[PDB]
Parts: sequence; structure tokens; C-alpha cells
Amino acid sequence: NKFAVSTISDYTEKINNVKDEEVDDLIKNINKYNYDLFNGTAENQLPDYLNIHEGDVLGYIEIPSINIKLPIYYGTSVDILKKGVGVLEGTSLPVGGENTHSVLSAHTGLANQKLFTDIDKLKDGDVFYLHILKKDLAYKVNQIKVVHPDEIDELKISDDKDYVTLLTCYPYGINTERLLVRGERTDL
Repeated sequence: NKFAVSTISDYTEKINNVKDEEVDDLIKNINKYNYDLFNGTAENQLPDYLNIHEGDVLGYIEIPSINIKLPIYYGTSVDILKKGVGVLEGTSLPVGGENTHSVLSAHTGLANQKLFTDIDKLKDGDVFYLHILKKDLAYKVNQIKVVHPDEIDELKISDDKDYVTLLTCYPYGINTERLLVRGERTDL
């Protein structure tokens, strides 16, 4: 559990040493990217001017009901998913806003680390908290879905919705489906 702690501490130290202005310029660049993604005009890479690359720490997730506090990395790889939670490529960056749907991926049933093993315990009305680039965002669970992996490329940004989905492989030790726990933006 104390690997997540050190990564999150190092993140918190680094983001608190950036000028408020520089963080605000990054959040505007990200909001434009999320808008272009929603509008179908984004390329299949993040714009280079975001300076966000695969394995960069963007912040952390807390899921109070299941004792989860994990760092959030941009991208998904065998390496990121051994360590924490990955923003799925081609989904909204998790800074909130109407017309956003960020997908956060992590493993169920790894040997020595829980990660998203217990997101199958989450129910309508359970909250999770994102701490991303000095923004505090609250999400309340309002849907659970279990889908074939082909449906992940079919995931839609919903008009006028602010959604974050927690994605893991399902069922435990078999991993042929994807479990999707959808939160909708709520008051902190």
C-alpha cells in the first residue's frame, strides 16, 4: 500500500511547486482537448503542447467505501497497471466538465496489490474523489456495466454529462469481460 503513498507524496510536492497560472494554462489546453475529443476533431495522440506522456502522474483517486487511494497515470500498459490507475487513451482527461467521459483502468486479482479488485463492491450512491492538477472532483456511482472488450472502443461521451468510469477486467481470475463502474459529477 505504501508505494501508492510515496508516488502520491512526490506528485503533491511537484504540483504544489508549479505557479497557479501554469496549472490554469494546462487545464485550459486540456479542456480544449476534451472538447475536440467530444466534437470528433482530436487526433489519436494527445497534443504535444499538453506535455502529458504515457506514465506521467496526473494526481490520484480515493474510493472511500473500499479503502482505495491510488495514483493516476496517463495511459495504459502492463507497467502502469502493475503500479496504479491508467487514463485510457482516447478518453477525456479527468479534469471534469459537461461532455466529458474519462475512463480509469486498473487490475482485479493481481497477487500482492488490490488496485480495482473491490470496485465490483461499488453500488449506486457510492462516491469517489479525483485530485487532478489541484482540482478536487467528486463522482457518485449511478451505473454498473459488464461488457465484451469490443464495447470499450464503442464507449461514448454522453451529451451534457460529466462521467468518470472505473474499468477493470472481470470475472476474477478469468478477465474475459470489462467491469465499468460509472460515476457522475456531484458536489464535493
